[PDB]
Amino acid sequence: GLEIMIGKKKGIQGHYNSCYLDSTLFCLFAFSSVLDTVLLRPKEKNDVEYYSETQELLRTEIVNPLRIYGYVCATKIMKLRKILEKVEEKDPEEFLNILFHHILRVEPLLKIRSAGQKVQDCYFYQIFMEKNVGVPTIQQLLEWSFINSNLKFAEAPSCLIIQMPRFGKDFKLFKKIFPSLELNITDLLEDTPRQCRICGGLAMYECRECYDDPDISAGKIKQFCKTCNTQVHLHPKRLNHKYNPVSLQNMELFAVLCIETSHYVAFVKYGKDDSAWLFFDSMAGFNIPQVTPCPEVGEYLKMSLEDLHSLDSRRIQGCARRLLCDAYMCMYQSPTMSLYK
Ligand SMILES: [Zn+2]
Ligand SMILES: [Zn+2]
Repeated sequence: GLEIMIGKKKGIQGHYNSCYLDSTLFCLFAFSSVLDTVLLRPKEKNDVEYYSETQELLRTEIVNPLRIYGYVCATKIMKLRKILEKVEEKDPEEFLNILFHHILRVEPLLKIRSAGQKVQDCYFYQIFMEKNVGVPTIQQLLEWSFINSNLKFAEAPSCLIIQMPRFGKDFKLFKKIFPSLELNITDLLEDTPRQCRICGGLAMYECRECYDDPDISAGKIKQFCKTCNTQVHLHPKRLNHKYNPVSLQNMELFAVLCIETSHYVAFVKYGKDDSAWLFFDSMAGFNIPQVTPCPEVGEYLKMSLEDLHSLDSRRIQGCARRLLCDAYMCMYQSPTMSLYK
């Protein structure tokens, strides 16, 4: 399978300032059908004059080739670059927005709302930290962000792209973060059977005021069925908690867009095996791309959080370090979405 994708002269070909495409495009289509529908979608009366060209190009000269040979000409990456300008310090974000939102007119992959407010569409989510006591997990982090900002997914995403926290005055500074091999969003989705914490029933009530209570499943979001809700709030301390009704399916990590100095690289996943990892260096008169195997980013990946905390990030592999310490985006999807059945 991935035999035609691995080695030198493999992947998307780099050209000067191309990496912010090479990488993200490699991510979104290397081994993943998540967006293949944007590829097939017929044009409709309200599309743009270069909708079609940008579809043929992307599918025909870029995605089809990369999938079938494992290589792509930086010349085709350049044909797209041109188009972009018609509509157009470039970033993966700016890139998605323009191609998907502006040209191709893809339904926003993320549907989000806070507290009976207007529903917010978007193509990726930016998670934010705030001072906390170990090495973080995307689970934790995603959850704390949805809490602090008071949000839920209206419908579940098939594609979830998560921007990592940038700590520079505005950006350009990262931490040591754990990219959860899987993502559980049940308790973050709207109309979905949530499990009452105590008995393991069907939760009818979530309460924010409870998150800060260490004595009931510390750190977990707090939700209880009707019966377990009544007890919890007959405790003198919780008499006032303004709990509310919760209204009346796991995502897999398939790609870690990373950032080094000014240069983006990509980790993609090529099989459910823990070790099933490939590194892809874009610029690895012309550059030579390299999709190299990456079983190392797995041995470290089965190491306890506060271990990853004690270990010196500098003293670790030339793969792992990057994915752990330099993660830029992490993408997730329905486990039904790899390019292998
Ligand atoms: Zn409460
Ligand atoms: Zn209960």
